[PDB]
Amino acid sequence: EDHIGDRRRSVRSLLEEAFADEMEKTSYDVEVIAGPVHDVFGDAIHDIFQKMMKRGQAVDFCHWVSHLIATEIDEKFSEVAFRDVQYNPDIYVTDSTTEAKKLFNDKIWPAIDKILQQNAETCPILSEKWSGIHVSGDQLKGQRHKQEDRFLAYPNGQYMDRGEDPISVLAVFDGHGGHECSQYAAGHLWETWLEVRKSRDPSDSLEDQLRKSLELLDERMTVRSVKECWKGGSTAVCCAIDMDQKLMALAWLGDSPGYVMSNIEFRQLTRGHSPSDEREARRVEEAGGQLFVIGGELRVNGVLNLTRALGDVPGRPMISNEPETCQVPIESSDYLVLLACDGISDVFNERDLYQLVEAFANDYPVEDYAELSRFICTKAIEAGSADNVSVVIGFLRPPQDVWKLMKH
Ligand SMILES: [Mg+2]
Ligand SMILES: [Mg+2]
Repeated sequence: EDHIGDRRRSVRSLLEEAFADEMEKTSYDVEVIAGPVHDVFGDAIHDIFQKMMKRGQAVDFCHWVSHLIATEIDEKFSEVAFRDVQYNPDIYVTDSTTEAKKLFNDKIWPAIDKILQQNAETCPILSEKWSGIHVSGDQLKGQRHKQEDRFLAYPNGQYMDRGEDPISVLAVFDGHGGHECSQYAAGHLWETWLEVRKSRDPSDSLEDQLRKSLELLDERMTVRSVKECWKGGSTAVCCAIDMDQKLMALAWLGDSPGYVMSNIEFRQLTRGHSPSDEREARRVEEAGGQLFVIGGELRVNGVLNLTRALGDVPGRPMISNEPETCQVPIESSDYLVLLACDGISDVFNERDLYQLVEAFANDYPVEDYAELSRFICTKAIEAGSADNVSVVIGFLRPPQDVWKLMKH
């Protein structure tokens, strides 16, 4: 109503588009290793999310609907309530999770099918209204064999667990040596974030809460990484935005950057954990590592061009898992936050990014704002980036304000 783009649309409208092929089959009368129990639900949500993004929906709807679908499957089809299992550091059960994972795959359409059979008059889910800041998120594989980046863009808790928490959380995770760590981070950050929010002391700043959620995420990831012998790791850059308090926190491990765009420029908020940074080099040396130039750049023990990461258990202590953080007041002249992987910053500097937003806002109408992140990814590949590329954007001021700002 007073909304723009897909935020104008009803749940039914969005589902019927996403599952148009399945509805058509119905109309034609067609009958259309093992992880731990404590990870099943979040694992399922991430798998559903990836499938929903392939069906062409906006990232925020994909987050919301993935939790809905997983919840519906868990309630209607699963013997075990995986959504109610709490992580316990001394418990790790793998009993029948293989069957469970298959269930969360097979029952996606059945879950949605049953919802679409109902009427909004007696089905509350169909009346959902969309809250929170506007976001944009997407990625491209680029000149790579696998997509090892993951990302999150939650306007607030409505899109995580369909609850009431008002804080937005955005993230990008750039995996190396596999996608297991970045996939895990994407599957479970919402869980550790909401756990921290629920248990927070009054003395915990937003910055502390965000840091704690990443510490807890790495703790859970570490257990599974060791049990399954994962070899790789992931960067993280995460942002929590509290619009009421006019505060934004960032936490990062590695070289995926975060920026704020004001009326005049993009400004980088993160400080890359690369061996060329004298501070990081000292941390590596103190941890017993060495820095060698192998190929064209400085690498820790000749392998990693990063000094901090999620996962990388085999690389500890030379590679640190300690997040760096900051907290920044949000001023009235701050327009958007943008998080990306290094695939973007390899080719674009701050001025390039500003000019890309400027170009998009002059070439496309505001109703297409959700496509801005994909635009930047596509432009990065055109500019010769040779990596996976991912971008998430949070609109601190509404898309209308950004378009007004940029209009020639
Ligand atoms: Mg990578
Ligand atoms: Mg990368």
